[PDB]
Amino acid sequence: NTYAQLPAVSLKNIEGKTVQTNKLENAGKPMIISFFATNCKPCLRELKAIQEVYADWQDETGVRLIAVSIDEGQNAQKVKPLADGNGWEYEVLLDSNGDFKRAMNVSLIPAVFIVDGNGKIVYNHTGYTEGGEAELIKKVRELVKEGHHHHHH
Repeated sequence: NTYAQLPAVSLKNIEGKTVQTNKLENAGKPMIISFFATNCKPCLRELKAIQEVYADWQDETGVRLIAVSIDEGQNAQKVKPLADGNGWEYEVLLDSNGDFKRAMNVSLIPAVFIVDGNGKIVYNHTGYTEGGEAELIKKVRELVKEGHHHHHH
């Protein structure tokens, strides 16, 4: 099991398939969910920074990024073209209900939810706004240290 400890909400992925967040699993690797609007660039401070060093992070913890649209499906139709145009190397989710943002509470974007390798929510940082990136990598390191080699101590 490696979900994201998400509420029972039905969302739409890039494939146009109805995926429930409660059952949302990557592949046994930790996940970072970035909550962002349907038209933002500098607001995606974490997403941009992580994107640049994304391979390094995958190299280590193998963490992936989940780009989720805090909008409705009709408006979120612009999220995926953003992903393609900008050059995002991760999964993108479109909220087709608009309740997912409410369920996780998006006080201020960007909102960061980090999921541990055990598929549980380990870190939350909503609306850090600049400088928060430091905390992103820091928690990543926490996961690395917890991942002991061939042992748990």
